[PDB]
Amino acid sequence: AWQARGLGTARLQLVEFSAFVEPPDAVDSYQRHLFVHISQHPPLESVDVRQIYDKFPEKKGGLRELYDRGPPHAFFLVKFWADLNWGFYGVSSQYESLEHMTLTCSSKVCSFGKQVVEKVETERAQLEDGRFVYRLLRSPMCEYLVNFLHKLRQLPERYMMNSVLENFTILQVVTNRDTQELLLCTAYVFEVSTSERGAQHHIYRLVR
Ligand SMILES: CNC(=O)Cc1cccc(CNC(=O)c2cc(/C=C/[C@H]3CC[C@H](C(F)(F)F)CC3)c(OC)cn2)c1
Repeated sequence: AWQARGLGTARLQLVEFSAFVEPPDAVDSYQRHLFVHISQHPPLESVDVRQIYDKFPEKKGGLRELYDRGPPHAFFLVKFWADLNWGFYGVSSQYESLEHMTLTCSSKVCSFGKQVVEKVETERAQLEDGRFVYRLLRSPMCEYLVNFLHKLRQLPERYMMNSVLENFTILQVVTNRDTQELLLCTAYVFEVSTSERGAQHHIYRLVR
């Protein structure tokens, strides 16, 4: 009954995340394709964290050791169906909270469980309508993922894409920079959506 209904905690909720591409045409007439997209403008299903330990690093900065530090209720699994049917490649995250903090946002890209690239932004808060807003908008997508996307896109069969994406994950950890306590940890596993449907997501709580 205290279990989350969306991707967030009482201390920090995710408002919106999107990874996208804007073609060069967008200047003449703006358009943008969304690979994956969560919008959050009944309890959530659950998943046993151990079942995914192997899909992420297993030493310092790994899922097993992060979950043991807790708090447990901060851990979610996002299952994406990516829309690979479609420039500037970018990503945008927006969070909210009732407390003024300075967040440190780490995004680990992982292949066969081994960290491959990592990014660590830092977002100070901006109070707006009584609640603090954290905006990491239009951040450039990392060069590894943009290449991955163009390579992934050319595989002749969708089941080959999903074969590759079985071994590709991303891990995000948002922590209070000043106190080191963790606020929200999201694990992302990927599938490619069929050509006819657009991106969708299924969010789960990570339990033990
Ligand atoms: C600044 N340039 C650098 O090189 C430094 C750097 C390193 C790592 C990550 C970033 C930016 N962060 C994302 O790019 C990012 C990307 C994603 C997801 C990207 C796509 C990748 C393709 C897949 C698909 F192939 F499955 F379609 C769909 C998701 C994400 O997700 C939480 C979270 N973050 C930047």
